[PDB]
Amino acid sequence: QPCYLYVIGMVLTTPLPDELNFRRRKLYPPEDTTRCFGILTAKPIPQIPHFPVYTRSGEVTISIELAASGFMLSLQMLELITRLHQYIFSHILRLEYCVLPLNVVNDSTLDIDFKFMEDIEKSEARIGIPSTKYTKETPFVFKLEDYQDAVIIPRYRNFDQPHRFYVADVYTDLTPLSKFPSPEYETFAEYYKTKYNLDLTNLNQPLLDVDHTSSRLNLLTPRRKAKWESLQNKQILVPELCAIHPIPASLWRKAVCLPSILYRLHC
RNA sequence: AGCGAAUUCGCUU
RNA sequence: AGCGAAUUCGCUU
Repeated sequence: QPCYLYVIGMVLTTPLPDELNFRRRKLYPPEDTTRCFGILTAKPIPQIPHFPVYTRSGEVTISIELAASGFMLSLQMLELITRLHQYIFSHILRLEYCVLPLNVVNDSTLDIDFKFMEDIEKSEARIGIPSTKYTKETPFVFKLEDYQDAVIIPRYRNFDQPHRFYVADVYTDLTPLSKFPSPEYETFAEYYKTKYNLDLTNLNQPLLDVDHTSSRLNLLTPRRKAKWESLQNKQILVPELCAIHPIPASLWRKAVCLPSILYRLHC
């Protein structure tokens, strides 16, 4: 049975106006990164008019366009794709035919990003992963490029249901020795040692300002829980204590649009 | 919001 | 005890 491949085109057609950017966020147009999402089906999708999803960066115009048709894929590849589909929905969005990542081939043309899919699996299988065994002899090294397009997860808590953040900002003028915002501790270093028995090997590293990855399911329409949402983004994280998720933030922002997009496609 | 914990209250004739 | 409902409190830096 032959396959159809669609590109979910995303373009930030109306960026958020400054007078609505209350949380003072940087705006990330999807068209600035080549990697994106696509749909693999066994039957065609009828022509569907361009429509808006309303995201944190503003209004993004969605278009479904055919990339490829009449090809076959091996059992193995179909299996892999099926796994990543499920991964995207269960593990990234946490929800309850195939969505898959596209990218440009070395030459403008979008195709199935197999290498990325294999990288995710490798990461998940704990294959090809750098050390997190930091000591005085082999200390944590902060690399600014690894915290550009990053989603991060504090390792040291919530083993069951890890919370996820975009790096909102890198505070180059803070370090683990900076003063802690709560009186009961003098520094970040003291906090994590006291609260979690975590040692730090790099005391000059920047700290991170975060912004929680959303959960807002329906983006087809525009715009206790008050105390939390407040405090939530006031958190400041230490790089050495946080994992970088194998999914880049650029793609994560596109992924949270999927449920609205698939909802619209089912009509 | 979520996960915990306590307190008060409502239902059976 | 079970099922509801409200009130107070605790956790993330």
